[PDB]
Amino acid sequence: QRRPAGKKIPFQKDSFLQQFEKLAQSRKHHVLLESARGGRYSIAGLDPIATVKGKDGITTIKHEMLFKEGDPLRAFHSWFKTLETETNHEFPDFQGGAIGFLSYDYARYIENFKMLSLDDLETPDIYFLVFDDIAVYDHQEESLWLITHVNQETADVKLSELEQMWLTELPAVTTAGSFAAPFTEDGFSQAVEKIKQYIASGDVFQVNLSIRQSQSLSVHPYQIYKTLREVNPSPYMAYLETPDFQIICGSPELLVSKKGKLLETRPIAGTRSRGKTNEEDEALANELIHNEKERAEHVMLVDLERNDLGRVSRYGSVRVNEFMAIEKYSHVMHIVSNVQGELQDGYDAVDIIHAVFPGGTITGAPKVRTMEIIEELEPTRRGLYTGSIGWFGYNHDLQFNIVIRTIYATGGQAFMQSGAGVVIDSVPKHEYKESFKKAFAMQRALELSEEETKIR
Ligand SMILES: N[C@@H](Cc1c[nH]c2ccccc12)C(=O)O
Ligand SMILES: [Mg+2]
Repeated sequence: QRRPAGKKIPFQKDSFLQQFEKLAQSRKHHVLLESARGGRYSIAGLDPIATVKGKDGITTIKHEMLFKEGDPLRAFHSWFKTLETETNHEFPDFQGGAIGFLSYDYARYIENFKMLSLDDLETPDIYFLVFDDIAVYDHQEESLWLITHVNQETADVKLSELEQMWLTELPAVTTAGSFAAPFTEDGFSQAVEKIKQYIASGDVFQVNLSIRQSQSLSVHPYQIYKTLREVNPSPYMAYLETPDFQIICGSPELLVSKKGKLLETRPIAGTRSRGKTNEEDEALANELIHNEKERAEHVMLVDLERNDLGRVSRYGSVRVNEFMAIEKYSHVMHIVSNVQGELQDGYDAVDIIHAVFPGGTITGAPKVRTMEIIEELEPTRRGLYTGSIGWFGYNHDLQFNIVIRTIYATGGQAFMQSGAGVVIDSVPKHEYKESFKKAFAMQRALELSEEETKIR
């Protein structure tokens, strides 16, 4: 009977993140999910027991090498189910399993897509590193959980080996691809005009339209991640490294979580610079909350999320338990809603993803038509952008973010993507400036990291 076994040790955040970095430089495949500013857990994935890669109807699991045709997440889950475990309520939400991503283009197994946009990045549709051995930092308790899988004798030997690896002193740290043209300002602006025609003709109400920027990669991706983490920390940050791509994720948005039968999504209405006093934050938050246009856009997407959770929840169980609540941390304020449902029996991880992915807040309403319009207008596949990073538990819990504020590093480039909610009265130029301003945190992280390596 497979089960997690765990030991909790006192540990400081700085020590965890510093020891992670030094252990990680010897692992060709690794991942960090970090609560940089407002979450509870940071999860270190150093030594995978398996890697799962799904692209264009083929999944490979290297555990041995298994492969299967079809829906990659369905293939993953039929293998992953064999390693399932019972929850140990003493351990963190993540107590072992798969960490990685669903590409936006996993949506091509959920709905019928045309093949119009260029796949120039070659992003996997799904990519998971699977862990029997993990380290989970609890920010609340200042403890490190060391977790391994057994079946009591071999348990504590494995846990004492993990404890030694995390406590042993280590020294201080020390192929050009061919890519398509992103949108021009004119290209973007004409696609805005096309969306407005589709809204006027009743096809859609709102569409997230996005633009990709790229620059030469001259610094190690983990250096870029440390800069983004210092300047724009968020609760759903992630660093993922493989030999062929690296992910630098600064996301503050949850797509979906499952804790037992409880399903949760948290759509963000908008984000704002904090003031200097609480009275100033109240007034600056109220300006977003009291905006009738913004409120109505948000009500539309909350309703979309309810109909999404509705597809796998017990009828009449879907509720909005928080509506345009204020989430403050570091220099930033989020206006955010919380939608909940009770998972109906028979529905699994794959059914939940098909219901909620990709998120309503980075597509539009209604979602299926909106994705057809996005695929028709955008010159490139989104790949990881507005996909989801997260974890599937052996115990059938899960937690996925939305990939925004993210650098995808491949083939000598750093790719940055951002968008804007196009509505019936959108001004093309204003929506183009909005999407360009949203890439500022990534542009700055890259610029700060490069200048940092010039210091001699
Ligand atoms: N913030 C999450 C953990 C986490 C960090 N980064 C993530 C990225 C994706 C999913 C989860 C996470 C928590 O405290 O529970
Ligand atoms: Mg707008």
